[PDB]
Amino acid sequence: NLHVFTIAELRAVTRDFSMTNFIGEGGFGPVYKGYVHDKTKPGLAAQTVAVRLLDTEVFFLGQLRHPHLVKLIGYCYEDEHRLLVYEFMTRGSLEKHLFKKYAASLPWSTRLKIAIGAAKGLAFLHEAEKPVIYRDFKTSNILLDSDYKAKLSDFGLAGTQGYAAPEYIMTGHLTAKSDVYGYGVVLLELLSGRKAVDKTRPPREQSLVEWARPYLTDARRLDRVMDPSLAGQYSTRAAHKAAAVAHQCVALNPKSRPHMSAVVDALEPLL
Ligand SMILES: Nc1ncnc2c1ncn2[C@@H]1O[C@H](COP(=O)(O)OP(=O)(O)OP(=O)(O)O)[C@@H](O)[C@H]1O
Ligand SMILES: C[C@@H](O)CC[C@@H](C)O
Repeated sequence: NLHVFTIAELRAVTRDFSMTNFIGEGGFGPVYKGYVHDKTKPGLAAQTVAVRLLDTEVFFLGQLRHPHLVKLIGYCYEDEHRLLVYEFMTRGSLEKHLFKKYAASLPWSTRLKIAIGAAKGLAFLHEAEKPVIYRDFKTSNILLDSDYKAKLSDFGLAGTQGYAAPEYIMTGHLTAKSDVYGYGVVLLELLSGRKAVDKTRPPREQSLVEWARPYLTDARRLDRVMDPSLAGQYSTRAAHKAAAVAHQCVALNPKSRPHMSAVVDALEPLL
């Protein structure tokens, strides 16, 4: 289900790629904010979009449709340019909200909903006809809509930050379990409110994974890891189960890490 756009249409959509509509340029290329009006494409509702200038694969991407995957609306191939048109995620990436000092906009139930939605999207990608695996799955791959519903971005386009599973750093072999490790790191970020690696913290606290691991089996000392801004919003039972899910996902042994569908099944009851 993909619309084909010309560059002329995308100039209308992005106000000729105006400097004001540029929102950033990561590893996969620049992204511009835009708008499709009701008349822009037959059968396409008016909406805000994100246009990536990428730096037959698109037909497969168009099949990866799921409530927790950012929708690919269409594409444009012209004069050696390859552009992708996605639904615009109104609240942007999870790290903008989570790495705030307090992250008071993300109460416990919202963080659980984000964790569950991201797990559902990753399980869908891993269970696809051709398994879709990230090279660098991290917090910024989770984008948020106006309801803080989580949807995964940059799927199918493919360790200093701390999201790379240790065996992947050493070998570079892409496996679904490497994504599960990164998911576990993000879950620890959601539980703790802390970035995965923060060199300004004391040496033993720099790595969120290395520092939190001994505490994830200690229910009476789990409060040291939990975000202080969440105090009073969670039961110890729910916090310890979520911590145990994260603990399993960041297991040094990849065979210990769960399938993402099992992560969904373990986290959904906490809501
Ligand atoms: N569909 C979308 N809706 C809203 N914002 C988006 C969308 N896709 C990308 N963005 C935002 O556009 C900016 C550039 O995205 P990009 O993915 O290139 O950079 P990044 O995610 O910060 O870096 P990297 O992907 O290399 O880790 C980021 O702020 C990103 O969150
Ligand atoms: C703009 C009109 O010529 C249609 C463009 C196709 C490629 O969708």
